[PDB]
Amino acid sequence: DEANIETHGMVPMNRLTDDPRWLPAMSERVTRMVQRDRNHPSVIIWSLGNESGHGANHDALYRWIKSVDPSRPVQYEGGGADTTATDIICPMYARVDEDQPFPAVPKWSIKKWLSLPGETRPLILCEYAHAMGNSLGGFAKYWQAFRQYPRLQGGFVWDWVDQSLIKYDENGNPWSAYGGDFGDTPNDRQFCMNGLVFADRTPH
Amino acid sequence: SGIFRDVSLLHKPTTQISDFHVATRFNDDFSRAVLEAEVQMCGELRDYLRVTVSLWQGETQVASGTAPFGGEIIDERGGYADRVTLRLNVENPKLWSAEIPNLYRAVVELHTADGTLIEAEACDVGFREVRIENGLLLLNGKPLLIRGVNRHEHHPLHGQVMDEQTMVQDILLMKQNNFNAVRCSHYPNHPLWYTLCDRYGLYVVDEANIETHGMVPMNRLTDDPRWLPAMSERVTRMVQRDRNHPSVIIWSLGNESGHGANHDALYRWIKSVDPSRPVQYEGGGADTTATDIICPMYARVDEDQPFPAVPKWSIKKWLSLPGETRPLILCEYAHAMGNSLGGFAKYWQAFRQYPRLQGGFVWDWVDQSLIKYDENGNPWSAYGGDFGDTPNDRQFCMNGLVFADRTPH
Ligand code: NA
Ligand code: NA
Ligand code: NA
Ligand code: NA
Repeated sequence: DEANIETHGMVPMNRLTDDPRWLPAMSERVTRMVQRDRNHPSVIIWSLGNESGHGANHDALYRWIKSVDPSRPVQYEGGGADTTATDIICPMYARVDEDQPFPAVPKWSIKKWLSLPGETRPLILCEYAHAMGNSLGGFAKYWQAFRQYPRLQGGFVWDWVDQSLIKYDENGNPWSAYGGDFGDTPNDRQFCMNGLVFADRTPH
Repeated sequence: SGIFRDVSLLHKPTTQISDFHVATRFNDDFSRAVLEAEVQMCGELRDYLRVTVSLWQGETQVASGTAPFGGEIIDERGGYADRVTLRLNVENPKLWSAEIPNLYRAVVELHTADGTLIEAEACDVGFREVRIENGLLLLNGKPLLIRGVNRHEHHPLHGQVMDEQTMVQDILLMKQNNFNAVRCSHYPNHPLWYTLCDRYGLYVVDEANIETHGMVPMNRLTDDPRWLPAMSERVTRMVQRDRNHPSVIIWSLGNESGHGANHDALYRWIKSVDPSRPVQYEGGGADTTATDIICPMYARVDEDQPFPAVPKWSIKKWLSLPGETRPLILCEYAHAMGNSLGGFAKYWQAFRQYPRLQGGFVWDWVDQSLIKYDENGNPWSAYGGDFGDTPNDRQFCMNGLVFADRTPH
């Protein structure tokens, strides 16, 4: 269960989440979610949101949840996937064997990440195996590693269904549309279609 | 068998230096060190006796301390009237490593207040700190990458007798071939080897002479209290002899002797006595309570070998097993028997990629072949069974990176 907080277009990403003036607004996004959903057995883990860097607001909220509901781990991937605001190493698109050593927020190979000095948490990818189009190449490599390494406990494929929308041609027939097809600009074209199934649920 | 190492006579005074230990501790950035030397005497105590410990950098004395005998109070019955500890401050010390084997000379003088020397003892001192922190083996605060090899004391003509020439040849070839460490497989070596490793610069794993591989199960003796005494001497006497060598960075409890409670007791004895070096031991699964470093033999890079009780996990996976945090350095890997070393690059790639994979010791340096002569007087390389020995394990003794005569494979 994840809080409705994403500030991906900010520069740097944590501009708002490190800002106390934004603490109240963020706080309601997390607290009201917990108050509403805390009795559902299916929710096993709380998430602080997505792609909003790592800011002090996050640390505050992570502690708030730990305090009010000790029954579920709290995870958050911003700021490098392994910050003080996450009980689980939960990267997005980290590779099996290959490191992607970006400055500040590297994406280590998952096998290596578990054993960096001092690291002891479990690792479950919050997003992996980007299913956009003709994709999922190398999926088996992830599964082989999840099964061999105890602390590699899986992940969440990105993602279930294509975000295509139906439009009608001059003759009224339907067709699958994406970014920019409504006159929207700027837009990100087909990047909105990354699922394992088409928008009508037919499988890819 | 036989008298295979030197025999000497040593004449000491009745009032003498009977032991001395040199320790070097540092500040946070190694810019300052304290050299502490505990000195013990045998003989008649006299108020006029003194001990001076002097530290030299080449022909320059850099520090010194002098004191009468008489240790600090240690318990309800007092202190050691027959010991003294000297503490020397050393600024900006030149640090020892296998890359730059900087050494100083410590001279320990037993003398009188008024200047007469009774006797002196001495050692080369390498200022270096060995510690494990956060899961990494650090030397002077930096994590090591062990390019090691296991080396037995073997000569095709002389058997197990070692000589300076051969030892020097081996160190030169090792260094020339980018090795930076050696494991004394599997017993303390001839004394001179330590002095050469200190001076030429190689990291050394000093191993006690205990191997009980042939017992069933392997720890039958090492788990038995009745053998604790014999075992203990093998470890304690090694430490007593080699503790002041800077090249020695890690102590090992022996080899292929399973994991017995005797190991645990001895591990703790070393940790108490010499907190300056980690203790390792591979027996019983390579990651027991008797080892500070996970130190498997022949574990593979990516492939698991899930043997009951004593599995050999892929080294990458071993590191991250639930609750594991230790560094991993293979005590033996890359079995160099005949046409071998296939897959060697796979190891290196892993070691470079994973901080906690800090290298290993190849098995092994030199082929244990022996020279024989045919009807004509022409020599040839012999192996097990070639001396009428049986049962025997044939060519199992030739696993080196070099032939017995030091020619490379
Ligand atoms: Na797993
Ligand atoms: Na997308
Ligand atoms: Na490494
Ligand atoms: Na052998």
